[PDB]
Amino acid sequence: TTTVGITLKDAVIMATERRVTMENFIMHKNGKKLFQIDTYTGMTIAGLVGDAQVLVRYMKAELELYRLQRRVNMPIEAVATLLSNMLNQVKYMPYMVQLLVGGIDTAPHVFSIDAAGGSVEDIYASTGSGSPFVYGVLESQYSEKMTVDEGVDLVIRAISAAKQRDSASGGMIDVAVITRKDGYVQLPTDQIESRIRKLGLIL
Amino acid sequence: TTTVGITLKDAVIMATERRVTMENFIMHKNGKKLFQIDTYTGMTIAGLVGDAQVLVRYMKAELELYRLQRRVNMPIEAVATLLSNMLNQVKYMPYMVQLLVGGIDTAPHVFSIDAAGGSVEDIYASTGSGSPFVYGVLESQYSEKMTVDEGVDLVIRAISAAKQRDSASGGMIDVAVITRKDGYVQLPTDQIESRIRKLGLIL
Amino acid sequence: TTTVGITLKDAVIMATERRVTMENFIMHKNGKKLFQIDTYTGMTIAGLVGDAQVLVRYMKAELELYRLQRRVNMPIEAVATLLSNMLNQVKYMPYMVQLLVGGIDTAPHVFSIDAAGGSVEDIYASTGSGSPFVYGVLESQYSEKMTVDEGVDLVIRAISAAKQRDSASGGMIDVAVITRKDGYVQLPTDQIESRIRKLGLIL
Amino acid sequence: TTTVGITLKDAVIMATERRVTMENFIMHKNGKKLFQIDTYTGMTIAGLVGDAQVLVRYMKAELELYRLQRRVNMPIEAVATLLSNMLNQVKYMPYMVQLLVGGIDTAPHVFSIDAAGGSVEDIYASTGSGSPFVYGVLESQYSEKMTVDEGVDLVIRAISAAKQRDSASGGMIDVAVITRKDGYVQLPTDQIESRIRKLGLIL
Amino acid sequence: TTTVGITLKDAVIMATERRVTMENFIMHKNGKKLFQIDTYTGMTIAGLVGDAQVLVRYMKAELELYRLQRRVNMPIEAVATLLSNMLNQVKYMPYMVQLLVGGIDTAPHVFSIDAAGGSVEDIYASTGSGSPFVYGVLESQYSEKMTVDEGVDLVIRAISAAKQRDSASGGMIDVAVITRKDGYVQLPTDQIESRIRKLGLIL
Amino acid sequence: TTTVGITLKDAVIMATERRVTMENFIMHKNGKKLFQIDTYTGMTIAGLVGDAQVLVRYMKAELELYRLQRRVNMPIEAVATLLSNMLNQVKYMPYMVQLLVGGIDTAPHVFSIDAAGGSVEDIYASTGSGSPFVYGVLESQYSEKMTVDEGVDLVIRAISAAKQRDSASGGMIDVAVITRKDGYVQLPTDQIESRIRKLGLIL
Amino acid sequence: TTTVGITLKDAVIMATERRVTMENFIMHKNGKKLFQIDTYTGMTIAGLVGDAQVLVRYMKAELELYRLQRRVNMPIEAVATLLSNMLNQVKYMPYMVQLLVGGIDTAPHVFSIDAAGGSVEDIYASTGSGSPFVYGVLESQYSEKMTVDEGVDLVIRAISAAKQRDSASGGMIDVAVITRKDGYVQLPTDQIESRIRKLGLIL
Amino acid sequence: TTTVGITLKDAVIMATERRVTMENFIMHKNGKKLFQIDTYTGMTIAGLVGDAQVLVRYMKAELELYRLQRRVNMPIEAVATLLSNMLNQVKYMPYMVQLLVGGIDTAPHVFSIDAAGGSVEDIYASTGSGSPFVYGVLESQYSEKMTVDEGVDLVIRAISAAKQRDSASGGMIDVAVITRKDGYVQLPTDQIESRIRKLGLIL
Amino acid sequence: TTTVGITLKDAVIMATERRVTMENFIMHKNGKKLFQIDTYTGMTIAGLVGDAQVLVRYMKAELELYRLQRRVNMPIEAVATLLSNMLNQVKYMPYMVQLLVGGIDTAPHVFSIDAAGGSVEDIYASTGSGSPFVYGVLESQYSEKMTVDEGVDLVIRAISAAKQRDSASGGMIDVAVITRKDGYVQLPTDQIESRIRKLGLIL
Amino acid sequence: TTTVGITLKDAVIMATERRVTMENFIMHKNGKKLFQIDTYTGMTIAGLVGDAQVLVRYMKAELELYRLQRRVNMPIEAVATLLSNMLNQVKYMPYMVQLLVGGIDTAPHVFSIDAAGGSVEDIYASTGSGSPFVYGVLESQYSEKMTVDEGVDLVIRAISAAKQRDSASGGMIDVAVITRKDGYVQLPTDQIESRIRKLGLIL
Repeated sequence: TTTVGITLKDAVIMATERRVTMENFIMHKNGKKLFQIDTYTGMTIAGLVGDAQVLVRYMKAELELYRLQRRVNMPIEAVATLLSNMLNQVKYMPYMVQLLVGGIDTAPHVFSIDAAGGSVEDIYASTGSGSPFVYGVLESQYSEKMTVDEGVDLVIRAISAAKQRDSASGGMIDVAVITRKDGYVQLPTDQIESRIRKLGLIL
Repeated sequence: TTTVGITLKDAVIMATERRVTMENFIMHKNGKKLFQIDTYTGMTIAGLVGDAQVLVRYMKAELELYRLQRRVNMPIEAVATLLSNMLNQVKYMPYMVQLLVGGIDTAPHVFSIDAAGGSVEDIYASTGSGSPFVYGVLESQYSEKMTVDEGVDLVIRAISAAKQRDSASGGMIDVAVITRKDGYVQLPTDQIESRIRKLGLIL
Repeated sequence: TTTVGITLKDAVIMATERRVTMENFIMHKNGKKLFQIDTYTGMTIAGLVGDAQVLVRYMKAELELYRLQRRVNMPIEAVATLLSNMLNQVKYMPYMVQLLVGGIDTAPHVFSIDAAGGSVEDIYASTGSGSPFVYGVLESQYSEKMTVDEGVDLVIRAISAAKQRDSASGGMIDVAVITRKDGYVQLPTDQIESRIRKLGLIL
Repeated sequence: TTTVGITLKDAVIMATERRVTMENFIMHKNGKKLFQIDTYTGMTIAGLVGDAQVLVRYMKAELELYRLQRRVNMPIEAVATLLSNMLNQVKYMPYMVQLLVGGIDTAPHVFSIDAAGGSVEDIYASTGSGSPFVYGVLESQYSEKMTVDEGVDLVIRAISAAKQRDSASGGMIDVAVITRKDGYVQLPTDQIESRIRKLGLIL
Repeated sequence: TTTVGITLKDAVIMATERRVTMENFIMHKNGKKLFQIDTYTGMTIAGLVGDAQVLVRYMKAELELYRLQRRVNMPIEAVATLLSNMLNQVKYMPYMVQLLVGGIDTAPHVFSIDAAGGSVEDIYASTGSGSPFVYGVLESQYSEKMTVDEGVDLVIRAISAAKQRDSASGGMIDVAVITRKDGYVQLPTDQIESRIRKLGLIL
Repeated sequence: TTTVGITLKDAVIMATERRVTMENFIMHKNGKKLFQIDTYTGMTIAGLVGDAQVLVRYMKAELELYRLQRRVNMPIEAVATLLSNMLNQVKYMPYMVQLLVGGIDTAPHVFSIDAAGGSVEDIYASTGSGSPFVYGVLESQYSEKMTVDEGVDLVIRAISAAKQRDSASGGMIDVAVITRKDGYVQLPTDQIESRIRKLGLIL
Repeated sequence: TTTVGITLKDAVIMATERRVTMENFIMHKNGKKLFQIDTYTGMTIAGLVGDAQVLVRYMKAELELYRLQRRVNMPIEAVATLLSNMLNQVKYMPYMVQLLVGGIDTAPHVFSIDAAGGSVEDIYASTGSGSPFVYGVLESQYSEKMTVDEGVDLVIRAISAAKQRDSASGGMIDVAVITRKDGYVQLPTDQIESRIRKLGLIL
Repeated sequence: TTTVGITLKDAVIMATERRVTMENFIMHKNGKKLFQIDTYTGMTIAGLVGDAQVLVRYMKAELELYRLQRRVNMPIEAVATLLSNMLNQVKYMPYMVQLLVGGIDTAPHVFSIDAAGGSVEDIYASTGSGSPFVYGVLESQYSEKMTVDEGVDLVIRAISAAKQRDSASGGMIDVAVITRKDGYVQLPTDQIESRIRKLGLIL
Repeated sequence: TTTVGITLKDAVIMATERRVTMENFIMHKNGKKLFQIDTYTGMTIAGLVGDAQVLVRYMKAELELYRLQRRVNMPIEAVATLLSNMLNQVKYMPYMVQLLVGGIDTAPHVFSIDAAGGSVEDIYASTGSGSPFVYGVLESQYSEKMTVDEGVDLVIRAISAAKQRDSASGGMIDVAVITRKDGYVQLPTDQIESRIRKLGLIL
Repeated sequence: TTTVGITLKDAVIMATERRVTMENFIMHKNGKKLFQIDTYTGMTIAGLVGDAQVLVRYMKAELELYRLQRRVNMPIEAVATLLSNMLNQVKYMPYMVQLLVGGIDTAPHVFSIDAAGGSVEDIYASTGSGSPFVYGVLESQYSEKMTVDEGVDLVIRAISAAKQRDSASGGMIDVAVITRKDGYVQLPTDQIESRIRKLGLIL
C-alpha cells in the first residue's frame, strides 16, 4: 500500500493506490484506501483491511455525531487526538493500521497516527509499504510554495514511483483535494489519467 | 475449495465445487458451498466448515428479519458491511473463513470478505485453495460484455481448471444466476452437465 | 517469478517474465530467467537468484563439455537426470530453486526439477509464484494440436495473467522457441510486443 | 500417492497411480512411480520424489552390476536386504521414502521397506497416503487363490478407491505383472482402461 | 475406533466396534459407541470418551424434551444442526469428538459432525482411526440398491477390515438398523456372530 | 511387540509375536522377531525394525566368523558383552532397540540388552510394549522347576495375555526351544496352535 | 500404585496396595487407596493424592445425601455417571486421577473412570502404574465362575505381581468384598496375610 | 548506508555517504564505502563492515592479478560473475553484504550483487538502508539522456534525500565518475560541496 | 530521542530535540517532546509516542483540575508522586515511557520517572537514546552556580552532542525556562538558532 | 570499560581506566587496558578480557617480527588491516572485543576495530560501556588545534565523566602520548593525579 498526504498554503492533497494483496497474491486491484470522513476531512488507511475499514466507519459516525452536537466540525487535531486515544486504549490488542488524517479547520493539517496511538503533525506524510519511495520523491521535489495543480502532480509522481518499486502497491491512483472553498473534492479518473499522460508515466 | 462470483451488466453468477477434505482425505464429495441468503442474494463459503455453516445460518436469519422489519431487502453492500463488523468484532478468536457475497439491488455486486472482516467489492472474485487457478482463467477470458450464458460457461471452465490442479477441490460444479427478473435461480444439474459436455471437459 | 514451458508436435516454447524482488521491493525490472544451455536446450530459473545463476553456468559448462566429448548433444532427459543427481546430492544444503529444462532430441521434452532433485517430465509445466495462474490458463486453453504461433500466443497470455495477479511477477515477457529446424531461437522484443497488442493486453 | 504390490501363486502384481503434488497443488498428473529394476524385479516409490528417483537409479545400476558379476539375478530378499542396509546406514539423514520391492526368484515375493531400513515380507503391501484405503479393499477382497486376471482387477479397484478418497492420489493407474514365463511386463494403457470400464469406475 | 453409518432406500444402518485404548494399552474390549437417541435416531461416537459420553446424554435429554414439547421427533437435519451449533459455540475449548447422526424422518439420513461443528450429509460416512479402511470397502462394495440384509453384511465386512488393520479398533461388532416400520432396532449378538461365520471372518 | 526369554534347568525358551505397526496402523501381521544366531543361540528384537534387522545380520556374521576362528561357539555372556560394546559405542546415535539373547554354553542363559549397551542376565526377561503384561504372568506362574513342556505353555500364555492388552502386539506366537541335546529348534506352527487350543485361548 | 476391581456372580472384590511416593522416594508405606463410599459401594484411587482425596470426600457426601433424599442407594452406574460429569466439567483443569467404582445394586458392577470423565463398565479393571502387570495375571487366571474365595486369592496374586515389578507399588494388600448379603466388608489383615502365606508369596 | 550507481551513454557515476553506526550510535561520520578496484572499475559496499572490507581487498588483489596475467582489464560482467561465485560458495556462512560493481569495458555497466551471490545488471541500482529513498528520486528524475554533470547532480540529490530520511545514512557525499577517457576519477570535496550549495541542500 | 532537565538557583531549564523514528526510518523531523503541563511545570517525553501523548493529556487535565480545586498549583514532587502511582499501577501492562517533570514551587525541582513508576529527584537528568551523551557533557560542564543564560547554552550543547552521535535524535532543539518571575517560557526559535551560531554548531 | 584515542597535529593520546567487573561485582580495580605494541604504536582493549589479552600478545609478537623482517615499523593502517583480517577470519567464533589502535608513521592515526573485523579510521574514537559519555565530552570540547597538554586534559575529563556514569568503568586513569620525537611515553601517575587536582575532579 502507498498513501500520501501533503499540505499547501490553503489546501490539503491526499492520495492512495488501490491494490489489495494476501502476501504476493493480488486479490483486488481496486480497493478503496482514501475516504471522506467529514466536510473538510479525509482519511487514508494502510495495514490490516478489516481493522482499517471498521475505523473508517467509526470515524464517519463519530464526526457526524460531533458536528450535529456542536454545530461545528471537529478540529483536525481533535480527530487525531480521538484516534490517538482509541488506538492506545487497545494497544495490547491493537488496530493493526497506519492512518493519515488530513483536513482544513482554521488552517490545513496532516496527521500521521500509528497502531499504538502515536500521532504527529507534519507538512507531509506517507504510509504503507511504498512510503519510503514516496518520501524520496517528496524530499527532492516538494515545495511549500507549490500550487494545488503542482501538488496533485507531485503526489501522482510519488505514488507512481512507489508503484514501480513496491509490489504491494498498484492500481489506479486516487486523489482528493481539500479546500475551504470547495470542501473535500475527490478528483475524477479522467483528470488523474490525463495528468499521468501529461507527466509521461504508467499503471 | 473453489468458489467464484462474477458480475455482468444485469446479473451475478456464483459457483462452487463440493469437495470436503480433512487434509488429503476426501471425506465428502458433495458438500454444499453456495447458498441463497435473501431474495436476490447469494453467499459462497470457504475455510473451516463449522464456522462457515454457522455464518450461513446467521445471515439467513439476520436478512430475513431485516426484510420483514424494513420491507426492503438489505442492500448487498449492507450485507457485506454487516459481515465485516461481525468478523472483525471477533478477529482474535475468528471465524476462519473466506466469504463471497453476491446479489442485485439497484445494480449487481460481488463482495469478498476475509477472516478479519476486510471486505472489498470487485467485478469478480474467487476464494479457496483453487482460487489462483480461477484467477488465471478469469484474467484471460472474462469480459464485462459477456452474456449470462457466456458467464455460466466461463465459471464452469474456471472451476474445472481449479479442480484439475487443486486436490482440495472436486465434485459437481454448482451454479446460481441472480437477476432482478427471475431472482436467485440455482441452475439444475442436467444443465450444468450438458455444458460440461458441450465445452468438452471432466469430473 | 513466472516461468512456463510447453511442448507441441515438433517444438518447445519456453517463456518467463523478468522481475526481481527482495520481498515487496522491486529491485530489478529486467532480470534474466530464460537461458540457452545447449544447441537445442533451454532452462528457466525460479527461486534464489544466486543459486539459480550458479546452476545456469554449471549447466552451460557441463553440456558444452559433454557435447565435445561425445560429439552429440546431451539427451534432454540426461540433462534432467544430471540436475536431479546434483540437487539431490546436496538436499540438506540445497540449491533453493525450481528449474524447467526444455529441448529437442529425437522428440520435444519439458522437465520440471525441484530443490531436492525430483524431476518429472510433462507436456507442459510452470514454476514460480505466478505458476498457479499459468496453470489456470493452460488447463483451459492448451491443445496438443496447437501450432507454434498459437503456442507463443498461449504462453504470452498465461504469463500476462500471472503478471496481473502475482506481484512477484512483472516486466517484459521473454520467449524462446526450440525446433530441430532452427534450433533455440529467442523471439525478438518487437515481435512479442506486437502480439501483446494483437491479443489486447498490458506490461 | 498410492502404490500396491500383491503376490499370487506364480506371479507378482504391482501398481501405482501417477499424481505429484506440492501440498494441495497438483503439479504433475503423470509422474512415474513403478519401475522395472531387474529381469524379474519391480519397485514402487512413495515419499520425497528426489530421494526416490535417486534410489531407483542406484538399484538399477547395482542390480545390473550384480547380475553380470554373478550370472544370476539378485534374489528378491537380497534386493530388500541391500535397501535395508543402505537406508539404515543413513537413518539420521534419511532417504524420506517408502519402497515396495516385488519379484520372482524361486518364488514370488513382495517386500516393504521404510525410511530407517526396516524391511518386512508380506503376501501383500501398500504404501503412500492412499494406502489405508487400499488395505481396506484388500482385506475384504484379496484371495491367495486369485488368478492373474483377478489380481489385476483387484489392484485396479484398490487404487480406484484410494484415488476417490485421497486427494494426494490420482491420474492413470499403472500396472506391472511379473511372471517367470514372461518376466516383468508392464500392462498397456488400452488394457487397463478397458478393465476400468468393464468394472464400472472413473479417473 | 471404527464407526460407520450408511443409508439405503428406506433404512439406515449404523455400526461400531467396542475397543477402548489408552495409547497402545487395550483397557476395555466392550465399550459402547452406538446409542439410540430418539425413536428413529442413532448416534455413534469417536474421539475423547468423556466428551462423547457427555454429548450422548445431552442429546438424549434434548431430543426427549423436544419431542414432548413439539409432539413430533426432531428432524434428523435439525439434530445435526443442533450439534453443529453446540460444538462450534465451544470450538476453542472443543468437544474432541467425531459424531455420526443417522435416522429416518420423511427420508433416511446420515450426517457427520466434527469437533468445530462442521456437519455434512452423505449417503454413507465413517469415523475413527479405522475409518479409512471402511472407506475402502464401501467405495468398492456399496450400492444404493442394496437390501437391508446386504447392508448389514457390508458394514460387518467394513468394520472387520478396519479391525484387521487398526490396532485402535477391535471387539464385538455392534449393529443397529433404523426403519419407519420397526424403528431403531439393535441387532442381537447371535445374529451378528452368525453372519460373521456365514461371511467367513474373525474377532 | 512382545518378546520373552525364560531359562529352565537345561533349556532356554524364547518366544515373540509377529505384529509390525506404524503407529496404530497394522502394516504387517507376520514379521519375524525371533532369530537363530548360532548353534545354541537365539535373539529376539523389539524397537526400530531397521536397527534391529541390521543387528540380527551383524550378529549372525560375527558369531559364524568367531566359531570358525575359535572352533567353539561364542559363550552366551560373550555375545551379550559384544552387543553391549557395540551399542554403547554408538549411544549418542543409538540402535533404538531392546534385545534378548538366549542360549546354552556350559549352562542356560538369558540376557537383556538395552539401547545404551546395558546388559543384565536374568532367569527370565521380556521386551517390547507388551512386556509388562508378560511380567505379570511370569511373576505369578513361572517356576524354576518347570519342564520344557510347561515352559512352552507358560510363554504361550504370557504372550497371549500381552496380545489381549497391547494393541502393538498380535499375530502368530512364535517359539524356539534351545537344548544341548537338539540345539535351537523352532517349534512348528501345528504344535503351537495345538497348545493354544488345549490351553483354551485366541489370535 | 496398583488398584483392581473384579466382578463375580453376586459379588465385587476390590483391592489396592498402600505405597505413596514422591518420584523414587517412598514417603509413606501405608496410605489408603480403597474407600467405602456407600452401603454397597467402594472406590479406589490412583493419581494425584490431593485430587483423589477430595473426590473421595465429595462422593461420600454426595451419596449419603442422595440416599437420604431418595431412600434408595444411588445405582452404581449413577455414581459413575456423576463422576463422569464432574470430571469432564473440569477437563481443562482436571482432577489428575484414575478411579474405580465398584458395587452391588440389582447386579454387581465395576466402572473405570479417567481424568476427562470417560467412564466404561467392565467385568474387571485395574488402575495405576502397576495395572499392566495385574492385567497380565487377570487375562491368564480370571474366571467368571470363580468363587469369592478364589477371587480374593486372584487379586492378592495380581497385586503381588505388580508389587514385584512396579517400584511405585508396595505395602500391605488391602481387600474389600461387597455382597448384598453382608454389604461392603473390608477383609482383616490377619486374613489377607494368612492367604499370602498359603499362596506362598512376599511384602 | 546509502550507495548508488548509475549508467549514462559513456559513463558510470557511483556515490555513497559515509556514516557508520552500531545500532542508533553514530560511531564514525567518515567511513569509506566507495573504492576503485581496477582502472575503469569501482565498488560500493553496504552491510557488515568487516565482511565488506575483506571483499574490497580481495577484489583489488584478484583484479590486479588478472590484469597482469591477461594484459586486459577484467570485463565488468566477469567481476560480477567472480563475486557471484565467491559469495554463493559460502552462502550458508555468508558475507553479509550488498555490493555494487560499476565500470567501463566496451560499454558502461552497473551490477548489483547480494549476500547469496545473486548478481543482476541494471541501468541504475542502489543499496543500503537508504536505498528506497534513492529509488524514489531516480524513478522520478533519471534520464538515459542525462549528461555526466546532470548525473552527478542527480546522485547528490538522491543521497541527500536518503540522508534526510534514513538515520543509518549521513556524512559527506562521495562521488566517482568512470569514463574511458579519464578512467575512474573521484570528484574532489570542493566540487561536491559546491553543487550541494548550487542545488540548495544540507549535511 | 534526547531530553534534558537541569536546575539552577531559581530556575529550571528543560530541552528536547524533535525527531520521531520508526526504527532507522525518520518519519517526522519536528515532533513535540516538551510540554507545559501547569503554570510553573513542564514535562518531557521519551519512549512509545502513543503512551507518552496520552500521559501528557492526562497530566494537563489532572493538574488543571487540581489547581481549580485547591487554588494552588500541585507541588512538583506531588506531580511526580502522581505519575509514580499511575505508572506503577499498570506495571505489567506499562506505559513504555521515560518522563522528566520539572518546575518551581517553593524551590526548583527536576524528577525522572520510569515505566514502572520509579521516581527520583536530581539536580539534573536526561532521558532517551541520546541521554548518555548528554550525561557526558553535563558531568564535564554543569555548575550549580550557572546563570540561566549559561544553562540554556549548556543544554543546547548537550543536545547538539547527542544529535551528533545518536541517530535516533535530531531536528530543532526546543528549550523552556521556568522561573517564579516569568513562569514557563518557551524560548523562541530565532533565539535558540542565534545561540547555536554564537556557540559554533549544526542541525 | 572506557578507552579513548585522539589525534592532534603531531601526536596521538590514548587513555583508559582500569576496572574489571564480573557483572556488578568489581573483582579488580587496576587491570591494564592500554598497551604499547610497537615503537610508535599503542592499543586499547575492551570486551572479553581473555580474548583481548591474547590479542595483545599476538600483536606484540607479530609487530616485533615484522619490524625485524622489514627494518621498518608496520604502518598503523597495516596494523589495523592485519587485525581486520584476523578477527574477520574467525567472525563466527569471534574475539569478543573492541580494539583501538593508535600511532605515528608518516602521520598520526587512530583506528577502531570491532569483533567482526570492521576497521575505520577517525580523528578520535572511544570504546567500552563508558564510550557514549566520552563521545559527549569530545563532541563538545575537542579541537584539532589542541596542544598535547590540552589533549591530555581533555581525555582525563572524558574518562572522568564516564567513570561517574558507567559503573563498569572506574580506577586510575591511564594515559599514553605517542610522538615521533619521544615515541610511546606512558605518563606517570604523579602527573595524571596532579592534573585531576588542577582540573578539580575525583577517583
